[PDB]
Amino acid sequence: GASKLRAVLEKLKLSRDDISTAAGMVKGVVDHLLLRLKCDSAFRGVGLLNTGSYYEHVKISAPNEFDVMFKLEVPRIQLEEYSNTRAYYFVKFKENPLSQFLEGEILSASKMLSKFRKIIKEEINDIKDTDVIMKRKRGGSPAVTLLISEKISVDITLALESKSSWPASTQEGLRIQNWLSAKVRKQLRLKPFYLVPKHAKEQEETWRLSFSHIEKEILNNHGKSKTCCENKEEKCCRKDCLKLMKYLLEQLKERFKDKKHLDKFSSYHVKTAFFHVCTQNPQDSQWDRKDLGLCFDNCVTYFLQCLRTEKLENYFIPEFNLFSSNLIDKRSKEFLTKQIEYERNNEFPVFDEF
Ligand SMILES: CCCc1cc(=O)n2nc(NCc3ccc(-c4ccccc4)cc3F)nc2[nH]1
Ligand SMILES: [Zn+2]
Repeated sequence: GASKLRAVLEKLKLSRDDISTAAGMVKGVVDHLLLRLKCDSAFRGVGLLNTGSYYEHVKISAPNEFDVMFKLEVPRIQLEEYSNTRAYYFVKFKENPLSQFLEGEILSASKMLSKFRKIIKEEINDIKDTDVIMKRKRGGSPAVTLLISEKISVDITLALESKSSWPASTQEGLRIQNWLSAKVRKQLRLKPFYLVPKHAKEQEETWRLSFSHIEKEILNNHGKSKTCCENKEEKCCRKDCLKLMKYLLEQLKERFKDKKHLDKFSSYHVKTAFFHVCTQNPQDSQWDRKDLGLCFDNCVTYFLQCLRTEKLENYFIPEFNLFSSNLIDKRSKEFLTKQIEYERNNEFPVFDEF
């Protein structure tokens, strides 16, 4: 069965790596906004999350849709946790450039994003070489969506950056000690964390934590051995299993994009289940590349068990249950259980389907 999966992976790589003018088109527009954004005192410190890497794709079944995050450092920062949600917070301070955005003691995501959209909206008309249209309609993150030419789309997200220790709700998260080491966990938790505009139970001016940089760093240094995937004897399939599970959710969502059943699920859920499995199976010997079909099945099985038991702890905030009844209702989880269980029983037709 691992042969059919490797074909799916090979076709995904082929569309990732093919020659495309799109990256320069996005980079051309993106570097314009960064220059213009910096002219404003409130956004003087804005910059790309991972500098050099604009080419981030949430959807791997659509290489035309891009996703860049603009970070903005906020020092002297102080957080208040909203409604015991463990993940949504108010931003308070201790002269700061974001003072035009306050409402009392609380930084207003509403006002900050409005100026953020305003600056971008003007700068993209000053680009008359290409027709760049700004998609509107409210939603905190992604703050804005641009359509460059036709069929090129960029989601721009603004994230606060804090160079302080992580919020107390992350104390028992990132449980990577027996997999990546306590030494690595110290190093990662020394890194900054980020805050993006988000509302629980989608209105309060709340921000949700984001550790995209931590996930990216782990994926590129991912074995218990330091030489994992550096030689022939130490080739693992951790990345392949994550790609296949992200692709499986996307394709099923496309299959039922006219329904509403999978609208509540996102890459967050499959990414979270995968990292839990890596914590369960910390040995490189449990992710051998020849065992790709068995390892992918184990990842699928864990996700189904999460669906049935309605328990998917956030990897960084263990008290946050992404599959709680309030967040996703039993009907949606039972539906996704039926589709995934069907797919596995028939060697996953959905990968071929779209
Ligand atoms: C490495 C594992 C995947 C991962 C990457 C990453 O970058 N992050 N960043 C946070 N931040 C905390 C957090 C984020 C989203 C939600 C959420 C999501 C949907 C609905 C409601 C709530 C809840 C939360 F507690 N979690 C993660 N997981
Ligand atoms: Zn590896």
